[PDB]
Amino acid sequence: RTDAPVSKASTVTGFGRGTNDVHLSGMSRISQAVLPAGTGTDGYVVVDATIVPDLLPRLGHAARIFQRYAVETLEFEIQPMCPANTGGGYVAGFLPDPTDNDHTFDALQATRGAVVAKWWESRTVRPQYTRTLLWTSSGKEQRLTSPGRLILLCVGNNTDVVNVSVLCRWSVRLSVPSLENPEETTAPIMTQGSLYNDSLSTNDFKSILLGSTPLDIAPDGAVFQLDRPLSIDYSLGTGDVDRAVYWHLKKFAGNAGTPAGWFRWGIWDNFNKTFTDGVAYYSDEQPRQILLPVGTVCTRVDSE
Amino acid sequence: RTDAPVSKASTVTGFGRGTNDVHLSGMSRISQAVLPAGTGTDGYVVVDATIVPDLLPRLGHAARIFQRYAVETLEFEIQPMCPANTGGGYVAGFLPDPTDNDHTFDALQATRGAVVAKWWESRTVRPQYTRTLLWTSSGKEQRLTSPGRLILLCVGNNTDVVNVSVLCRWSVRLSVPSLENPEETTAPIMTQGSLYNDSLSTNDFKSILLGSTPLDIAPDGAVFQLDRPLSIDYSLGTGDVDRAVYWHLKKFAGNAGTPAGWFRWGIWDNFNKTFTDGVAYYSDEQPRQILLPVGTVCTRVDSE
Amino acid sequence: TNDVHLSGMSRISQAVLPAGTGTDGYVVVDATIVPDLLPRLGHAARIFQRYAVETLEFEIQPMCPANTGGGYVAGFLPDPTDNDHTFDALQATRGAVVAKWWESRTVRPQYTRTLLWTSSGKEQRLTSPGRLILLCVGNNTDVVNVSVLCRWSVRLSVPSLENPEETTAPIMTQGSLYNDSLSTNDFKSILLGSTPLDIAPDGAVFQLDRPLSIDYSLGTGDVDRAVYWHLKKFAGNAGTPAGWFRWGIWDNFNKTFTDGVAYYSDEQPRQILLPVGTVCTRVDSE
Amino acid sequence: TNDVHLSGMSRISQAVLPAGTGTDGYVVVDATIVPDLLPRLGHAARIFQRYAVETLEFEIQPMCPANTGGGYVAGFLPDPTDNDHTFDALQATRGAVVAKWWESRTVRPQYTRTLLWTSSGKEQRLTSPGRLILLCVGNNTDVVNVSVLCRWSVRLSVPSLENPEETTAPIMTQGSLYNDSLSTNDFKSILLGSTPLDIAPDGAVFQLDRPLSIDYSLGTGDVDRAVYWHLKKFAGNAGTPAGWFRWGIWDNFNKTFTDGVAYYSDEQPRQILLPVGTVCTRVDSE
Ligand SMILES: [Ca+2]
Ligand SMILES: [Ca+2]
Ligand SMILES: [Ca+2]
Ligand SMILES: [Ca+2]
Repeated sequence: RTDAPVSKASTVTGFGRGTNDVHLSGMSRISQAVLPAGTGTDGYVVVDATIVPDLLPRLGHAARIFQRYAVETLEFEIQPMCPANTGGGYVAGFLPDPTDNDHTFDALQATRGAVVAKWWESRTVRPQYTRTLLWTSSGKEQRLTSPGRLILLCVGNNTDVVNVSVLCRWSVRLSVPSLENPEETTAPIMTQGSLYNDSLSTNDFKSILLGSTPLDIAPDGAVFQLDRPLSIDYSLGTGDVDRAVYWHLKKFAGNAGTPAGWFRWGIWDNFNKTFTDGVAYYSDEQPRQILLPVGTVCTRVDSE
Repeated sequence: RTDAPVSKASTVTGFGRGTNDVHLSGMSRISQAVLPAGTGTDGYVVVDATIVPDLLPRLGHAARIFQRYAVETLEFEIQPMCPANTGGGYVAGFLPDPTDNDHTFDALQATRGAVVAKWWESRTVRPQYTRTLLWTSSGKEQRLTSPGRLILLCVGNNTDVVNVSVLCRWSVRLSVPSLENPEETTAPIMTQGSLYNDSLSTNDFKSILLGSTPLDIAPDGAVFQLDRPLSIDYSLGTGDVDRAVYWHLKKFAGNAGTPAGWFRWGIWDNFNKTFTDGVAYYSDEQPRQILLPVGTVCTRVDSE
Repeated sequence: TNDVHLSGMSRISQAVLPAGTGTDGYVVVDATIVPDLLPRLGHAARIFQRYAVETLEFEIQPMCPANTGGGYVAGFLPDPTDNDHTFDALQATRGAVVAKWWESRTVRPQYTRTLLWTSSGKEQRLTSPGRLILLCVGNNTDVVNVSVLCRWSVRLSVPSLENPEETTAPIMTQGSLYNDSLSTNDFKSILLGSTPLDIAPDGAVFQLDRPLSIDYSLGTGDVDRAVYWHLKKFAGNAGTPAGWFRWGIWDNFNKTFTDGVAYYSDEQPRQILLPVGTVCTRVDSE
Repeated sequence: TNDVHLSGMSRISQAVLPAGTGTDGYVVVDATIVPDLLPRLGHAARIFQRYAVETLEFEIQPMCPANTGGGYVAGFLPDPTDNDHTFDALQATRGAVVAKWWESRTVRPQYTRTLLWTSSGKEQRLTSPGRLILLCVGNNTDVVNVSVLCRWSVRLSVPSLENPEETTAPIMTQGSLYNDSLSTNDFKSILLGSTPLDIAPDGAVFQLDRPLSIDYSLGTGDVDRAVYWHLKKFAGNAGTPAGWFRWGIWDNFNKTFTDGVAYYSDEQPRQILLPVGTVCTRVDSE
């Protein structure tokens, strides 16, 4: 027998008490290449993979529920498929800084774990990694969301086709409970090539021009966004030179003739999840202009 | 000292040995309503939520890595916010069949756990559930992907605005290791209202017409797909009656005047992730036609 | 007891992937596991309605020269419903293996181990424990003639006589058929995106669970609409390895196909005819 | 030792959400936790560069009549970077609470507990342990004047003198500014989707990390382009509760704003001016 109050009180009991930790692990292919005989000149950077949960598929999904993750174990396997008579050499190693962009044989052998071997032999690279707790959501500083990157370079000239596959065996612990939308979980990518407005087409441009191993082998229909604005020289149609400012790109698949592919600029309307295309570039007697400089950061924004 | 073979052998060691089980749990709001005074007539089905990992947000993400899940514990809390002088009553209960569509007070009280209470009191519904292992990927039979659904009905007429919130406290074990794309993890939805071709507009139609509590409170820009084809009567433009066949819809948000909203038919191009709109419906002296019958299953296909 | 245990080793399937064809990802066998596919068990199943899997292993068995230098990934996906052939999906499964084309390997899956039906039905999670997919991981240098063997043991439960056209696995489309992809009388099998359909022999007949609408004309500038439920496979060759499908009428009594009406395209609006996830049972006898 | 421990209880913020305004989801306080926001700690932080959090709890404290019958959800999100105010996001955090508007509650978060900086910097995961968001869960019947209190203890490490305009939390845009949303001289604050900006007082000045391009004309039918880096908040009222922003020039020496050029729209192609994730620091003194 209790009295009738003005208002009863809340009985929302179990709240805010979600599962906290998960250890989780597996083995994931982190890249695959195929090199035709002539290609594979000394030093050709066959692979460069920045490690982030997202790259390890199974992990990538779990990481959308917690805010931190910390690496407990990593190894990579190299496992090219090729017969004994191939006379080329590779060198792999895990660079513990995810920002480091200089890929030389010399800079890998320097890394702990680094391996060197003729194409017909497999190899295991037991690297050195942070084992501290990084973040699952991408951020401004990369040093905090990734433990480093795995690169593999050619060492001689392959006599024949090389079918390399590079597997990463991982185990990791997810620390903090939270809900992270799949847009923010993507890894940022730095260009290593200047985009001139003399090197253009009316509505697109080459992906090899940007000089980035990820953006080169990036998939189709894939909407990106940039930190730096893109300057498009358009016209009213009186011979008039006007100026347009777009922030977003769209990847189109490449060719056997054009290894890397295209990139159509435009507008990524996020409220409605759609992608408009960008205005007709006005070819003109306009002074030469770098529209996007070396080091432009491109972060994937569309639904994954 | 080993000899040089024709081909060395594979050294892909740790493969196919991923993490297998995860227990995981939390508490999630499963719906929220607000009922203005007049609304809330006896029996008004205020809530009807089919339970699936996806509905429990944190869980929904983990479920994309395993193939089965099995429920270890469930309770729901009811927790309306309203002051003591509101004189209306509700009745909640968890229907252990996810297909059961008859929502009567009588059919809830029948369920184990079911509760009855005036709006100003909170309640906990400790239900009966399968505790067997269901599947995370949606399938043809629903009985196998969901343990049932939680419905809440009005019991009198609310004198005042009712702000109910319904929280589900869950704990579940994910059984089987695998990678499931977010398109297949969505829950299917059955319409409970016939769509006549007399009740139409040139390019859209009402969402209340379908008579489905989910499709009514479904979000904006949300592309669906159907099991049954949709028959659109179009024209060549000579007074000609031609026939068109579309499989896909698009949700547009609703009004204070139109509670539920619109639905624009069309084409969901999945290769490229885009949505074209459907042709101008030809209004004509055409015999009355049910385009989509009661019980049409609508499964969400766009990126989540 | 009334239950019958049966065990054996049997070839699930055999592909030849010729020289140079095939590239990372190329699905070289995609086999939905049901007793019909397992030869000796095939006949045992025709007798009872229900089977349950006791043991399952696949032994991969590829045949090529030692210098072949390609590669494959194999594994067993437990969801006969899951329709995702990517490497990533496979590498996620238990059992999964990777090797060079000259190396046999044994995949050791995990499977339902519960009581399933012999004859096909709506929900195919009760007809099958899963499916095995084997993919290319590189480009194969040589002709490889891969023969995937399955060692199996099972328990068969209630005696029955089973119609053999019913025992077969339903095949699902992976790609949409658009109206603007139809030729006058046929279309390319590859459009449907399905390896089992692409490799189904010449003259296979399939029933669809969704209507195939064919716009046609009398030749008066007048567009009319027809409906069809059956396809006939016309074999693929070097020029068109996927082959072709003609729509038409399957007569179930006489077991004969009659080709349907010609497609007439006349300024029609864009249309989806056969959405992805269209189900295609083999109805013709084998 | 050189390190200084300091503890107190302080009001993080105070909102009034008036009668009938506010609906499930409506963010009523979104406060990025940095020492400036915590009053007494505010001054302590101006002296050292580095602080570390020892204890943190927020006590919610809403004030209304007992018959108010709305509701709120509160919680503390550990990622100053994470920009997601939904209930689902909050309910996922540790500490999270729910109550009727007349009930105080105490959120008990989990936080970084590591060594952070006092002055703002590029990566704001080193300036803050996270942010607290409190949302509506129903429609509030009455005026509620919620005052959220924080009991805190901290360790301050290296002595320093700190510029107070630098100590402030950067605010991030949640919505894009489109060119076709500009008025001649201003635009509506609500377009940027940010509660802290929407409630920033009249006359607040903000610097952007991205250029605001303004197309203008001389009045000859000739379109020209200007660039601006500063905004001034013009206070919101009942008709436009979010208020408005004028672009222009902030003079950092004289601490004065000069309004910029008028926007001229003349058959321009669709453009994104300020994409979502544009960063907006408070530069004007307080
Ligand atoms: Ca985060
Ligand atoms: Ca599945
Ligand atoms: Ca049977
Ligand atoms: Ca400082």
